[PDB]
Amino acid sequence: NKSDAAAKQIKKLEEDFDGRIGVFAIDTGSGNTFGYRSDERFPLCSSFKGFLAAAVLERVQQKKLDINQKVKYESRDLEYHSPITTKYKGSGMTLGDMASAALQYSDNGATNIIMERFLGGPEGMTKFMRSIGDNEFRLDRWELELNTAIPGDKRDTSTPKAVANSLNKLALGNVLNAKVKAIYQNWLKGNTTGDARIRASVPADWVVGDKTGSCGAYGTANDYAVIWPKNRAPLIVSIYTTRKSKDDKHSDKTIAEASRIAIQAID
Ligand SMILES: *[B@@]1([O])OC2=C([C][C]1[N]C(=O)[C][C])[C]=[C][C]=C2C([O])=O
Repeated sequence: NKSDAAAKQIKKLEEDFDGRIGVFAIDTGSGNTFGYRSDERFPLCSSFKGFLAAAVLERVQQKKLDINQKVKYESRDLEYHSPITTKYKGSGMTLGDMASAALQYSDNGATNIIMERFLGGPEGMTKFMRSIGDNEFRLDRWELELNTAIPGDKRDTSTPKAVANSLNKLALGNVLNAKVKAIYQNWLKGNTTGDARIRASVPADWVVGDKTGSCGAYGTANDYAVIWPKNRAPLIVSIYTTRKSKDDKHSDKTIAEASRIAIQAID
């Protein structure tokens, strides 16, 4: 009933912006789910940075890494959109700070440094996801080549459902112990790039942790979030979009409205 209405609403949204909208949402209190194109492939863009952060914390918890160890990169040619790492280039940053910058500011320098030094590159990132039982995710390339988002290209893609299920496992499940999971949640809650996406779709007094992606091409953008409503079990929302042409720009408002629709479908 409410599921079918919601589907018609997304379908009309995606025709209105001349693109493709992928949705998966989970109410963890009731078990209700809503899906639209949830098994189709969408570019990850920066959204996998949220998982990269979790992988770091997994290593830290195993004591293979110290959250406080210094990461130096004084000679590096910092990638475009390294807002945080560019400021600390001279002094270095703790591992914890680098990982949270990758997440909360989508810092590309942080991303590539962490993947080259600690995660074993895209293949290692992919292995981490396989290890939690995510079979859809694949990371093939580095920043910034991974943001191309060419129609038909399966590199650097996942599906809305797998993204949602993965976030649930990492943010709410048992891959990270109690202490390290709490850090992960606070990193997600401090994301800075998501104000006009899922955050814009819920009451202001709900607590949200999210991670956005913006490929900068093919109108390709996304957002996934854990949402703690007041006095009630958490929700998980995964929103992915692509557009037909290279020069097409992404639509924050579309993402926010798809969010609104998904949330309605599962409440
Ligand atoms: B990304 O996907 O996320 C992000 C960036 C960097 C990444 N995209 C690019 O580097 C393309 C130029 C920059 C601003 C915002 C975002 C975001 O929404 O995550």
